[PDB]
Amino acid sequence: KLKAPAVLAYSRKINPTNALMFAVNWSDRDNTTAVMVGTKTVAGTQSVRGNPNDADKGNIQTVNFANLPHNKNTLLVKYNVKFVGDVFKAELGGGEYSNTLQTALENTDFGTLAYRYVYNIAAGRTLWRNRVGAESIETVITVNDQTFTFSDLLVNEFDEDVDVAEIADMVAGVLSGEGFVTLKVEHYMLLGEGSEVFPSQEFVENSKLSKQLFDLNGQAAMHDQKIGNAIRTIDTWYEDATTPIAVEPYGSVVRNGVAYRAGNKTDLFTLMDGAVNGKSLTEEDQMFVTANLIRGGVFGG
Amino acid sequence: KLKAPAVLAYSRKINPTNALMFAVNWSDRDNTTAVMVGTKTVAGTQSVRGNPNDADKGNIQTVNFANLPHNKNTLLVKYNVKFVGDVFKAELGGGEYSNTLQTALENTDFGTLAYRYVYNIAAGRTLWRNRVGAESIETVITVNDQTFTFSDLLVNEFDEDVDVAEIADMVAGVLSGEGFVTLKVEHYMLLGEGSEVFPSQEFVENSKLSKQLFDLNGQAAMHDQKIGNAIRTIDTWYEDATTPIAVEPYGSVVRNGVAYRAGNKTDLFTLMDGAVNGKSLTEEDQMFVTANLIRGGVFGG
RNA sequence: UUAAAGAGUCAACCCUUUGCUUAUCUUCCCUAUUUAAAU
Repeated sequence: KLKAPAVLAYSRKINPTNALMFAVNWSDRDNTTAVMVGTKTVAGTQSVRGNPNDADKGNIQTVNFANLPHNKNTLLVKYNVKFVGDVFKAELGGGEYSNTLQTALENTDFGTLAYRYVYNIAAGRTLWRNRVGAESIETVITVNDQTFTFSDLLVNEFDEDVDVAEIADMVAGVLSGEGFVTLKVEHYMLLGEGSEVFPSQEFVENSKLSKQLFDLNGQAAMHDQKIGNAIRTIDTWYEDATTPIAVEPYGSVVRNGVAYRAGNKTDLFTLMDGAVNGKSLTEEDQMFVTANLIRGGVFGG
Repeated sequence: KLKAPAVLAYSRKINPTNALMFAVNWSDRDNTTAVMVGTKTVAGTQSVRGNPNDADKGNIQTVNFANLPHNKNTLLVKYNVKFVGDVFKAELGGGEYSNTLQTALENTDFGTLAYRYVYNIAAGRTLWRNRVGAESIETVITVNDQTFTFSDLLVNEFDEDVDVAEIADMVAGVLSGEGFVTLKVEHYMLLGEGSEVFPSQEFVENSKLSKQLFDLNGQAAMHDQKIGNAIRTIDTWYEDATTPIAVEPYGSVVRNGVAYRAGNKTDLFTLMDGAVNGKSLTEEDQMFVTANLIRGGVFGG
């Protein structure tokens, strides 16, 4: 039956870095200034479901903030992304299962996956809720001593483009067996003077602060996993629910509380076992299996 | 019964900026000068109720003051207000309850909420206790390269006006779903020569200073919560108590110690449960549910 | 209530010897977000 080995895992083939935020002007984007974090204390009422009696009591909280300087009206977010090859190479286990999985795969078209991966960056999906309130977002991508500038709208409903396709074919060739390529990504906004920026939060136990933000040497930054999550939001190949989601086994959104691709014969493990055991798959299923194999994880139990 | 989910929260759709104050002249409002704070020491008596034996002793305090310079006679306070649509969309949970609430809503008119939000800024209600002492108040409101000047009195008893409608119509157009609109607000006052100003305070524990003031780089300013709270004081929609209060689940004023809209079959959570379960609400109830929904917070448990 | 009765006392060298020891891959993966006037 060629069952999967008890220990089986894959590495991460898309490596992002921690994004850095700077405050620049629209016409003076050469000189950059860092953004501090700080800490403030606020007061408010107690509006909790189930306790009408204590609605007249106060509430004191300590939080962290992040905003642009009042003399600057442009936010610049810069980071680096690395795409590496050598896909279908298990790090733990695999002497027959991995080879059969590779033979069943690699007939798929990496062009669509590569185009969507680059489009998620160029259109401006990698940057989170900071998007709102901006009248102009400019994306600058540097690779192989060749710069590209994008002002593309319509973050959803991936459309056709000429500049994105040029990087797409470059990424597609690297994905199906090559060395590595790198992309330097910069995002420019037009939020305004004194506007609020939303860096990444983190899990913290009980302390003196109720909301503390992530920072490096006191400068507001964003986690690399958050940047990576927005890149792989290309799972459009299921029955309904447009505005797609990230590619994960049992493709689920914890924030919404729903779990698509449940136990109804559409699973990563079901398709993986089916691919090696005789019958092949369709194009969309191959697109999901390859995209989920580019992402890492442990596949065994 | 379609009970609320465990996690359910909505973001804030109105974004105020930290208002900054400058000292200018009545007919020379072109050039502006910053206002400092400094530190002073004061002396007085001890007035404590219930302790008459120690009323003959002194009292020394160290505080912060802020007054406009002796060469100016007017204060200009400026900020920005951003309105963002995409209401009736919960970022924390909600696939059926949120959708049912969205379906039950938009049967009423956003025009009243849009008119009131603009009128609160226009009348000068955003200006705090420092209103007194000035015989003339001016407001300059700028949006889409179109400036308007306001000198309207009677902040209470919302009346009809012509220029307010030309902004309220667009605000009603942004509230029921589209992108962002940013407005710039400036206020001119006539306190006089050497009059003391009243910037925002902070919550601080025991230290050498008994009362300090919020300032950015040595310049007195106001918290964004102070700016945003005065705008939403539109709740003229219950049994009594004219001169309304701000919208809040179990709307209470900790300053007065009384809790309006208490457990008397009029609660925001009760209206949310009732609207989705068959029988709808009245126009005023919808105008309160929507007003509380525009404001952020978490509703669940 | 097998009731009634009764001095165990004295004295002491445990000494001597010792090699524990050789080899080693912990790997893969990840959205913490949602607000509020200083008493």
